[PDB]
Amino acid sequence: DKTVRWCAVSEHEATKCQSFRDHMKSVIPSDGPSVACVKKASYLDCIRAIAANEADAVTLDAGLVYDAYLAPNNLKPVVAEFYGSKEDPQTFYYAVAVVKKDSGFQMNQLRGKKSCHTGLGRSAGWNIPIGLLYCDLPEPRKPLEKAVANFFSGSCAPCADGTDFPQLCQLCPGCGCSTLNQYFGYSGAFKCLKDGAGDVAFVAHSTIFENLANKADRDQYELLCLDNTRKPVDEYKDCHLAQVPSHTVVARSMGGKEDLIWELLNQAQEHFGKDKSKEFQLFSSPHGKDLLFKDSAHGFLKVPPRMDAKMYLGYEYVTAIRNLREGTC
Ligand SMILES: [Fe+3]
Ligand SMILES: [K+]
Repeated sequence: DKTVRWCAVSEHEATKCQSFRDHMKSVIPSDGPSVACVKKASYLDCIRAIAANEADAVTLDAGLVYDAYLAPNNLKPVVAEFYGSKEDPQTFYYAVAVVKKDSGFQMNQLRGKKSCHTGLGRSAGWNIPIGLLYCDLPEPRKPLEKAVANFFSGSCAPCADGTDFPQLCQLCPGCGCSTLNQYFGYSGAFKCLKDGAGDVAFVAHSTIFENLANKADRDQYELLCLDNTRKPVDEYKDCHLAQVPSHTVVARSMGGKEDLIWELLNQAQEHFGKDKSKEFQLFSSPHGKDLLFKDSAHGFLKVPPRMDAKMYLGYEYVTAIRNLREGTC
């Protein structure tokens, strides 16, 4: 057949996935690619389902793309999101640390503060910030989740085990690993800061602009720069923690339908990409932000043939993840 089983994480994404399915059906000849929706409680279940031949595709943050490639799943990156514009595609985005203006603390004064993370293992929300703060964390630094919980005075790290690490869910009881948790992901980590639960939100450079439409409102927030200074949210290019690779669609290595997945997404971006349709949009939704794909994405780029997560992500980001897990001071 020609159906790509897409893995939607929870109700909000499932809704957008069904709309994705219906709209594609309304414009695609019965000759082209179709989309079926498989709903899961977490991205972890999506990875398992795909390896088990129960689903075919799911978009993951780069940190999770790395995790998906590890045994026994061994998933491969097949289609990447790109940002910026079609004219000059960016296969990366900036990891930033958003804070409220006048809160009186720098990067080197994060100990004792409250943190809002997009999710455990994610680029901007975990890998990058925790990697930079690693040696500041109290010993024993392993397990990492506990050292981080001990460092801050309460946090929200979605997908973390609230039984083993209670304080990592102090700002979002249960540490839900989906949009059901209002403090999950980019928009959720930011809401965690805006509502007053946290002192810092580890998100992407575009998150505040996507969740705060007014400039006067944004002026009440700032970014923590690596040199222990603060700068306006519009100056993320000169005040970020690191550049990280795009969120990417992964699939099985064997019988993964990578060709159909690309065919589906390439046709999907033409019909429902940025500014393409008044009926449906792949990169936004009335049901929420960053559902299925990031709202900041402008399109898709095909990953070279047979490329694995390690080669795709690049030695630098891979080394960043390995240093986090293995490294010391
Ligand atoms: Fe991300
Ligand atoms: K603590």
